[PDB]
Amino acid sequence: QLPPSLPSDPRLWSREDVLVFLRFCVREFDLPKLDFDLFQMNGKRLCLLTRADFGHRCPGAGDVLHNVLQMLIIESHS
Repeated sequence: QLPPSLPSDPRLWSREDVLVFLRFCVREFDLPKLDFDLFQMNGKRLCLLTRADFGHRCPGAGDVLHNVLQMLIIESHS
């Protein structure tokens, strides 16, 4: 149920778009409390984070975030 207000290409996301993406992940995958201050970046930078980087900013569910983001990137490449 990806919010319709998000551009299909994650690299075009603004910082507020990134926030909306993370909120979606949180409620869609029942993730616990996420520290949104650790994701103050636009889509371009978000897509450059490594699995490890997500891991430091979210020890509990970084892999999920990273995986879902990659699927969107792939899904947009086509």
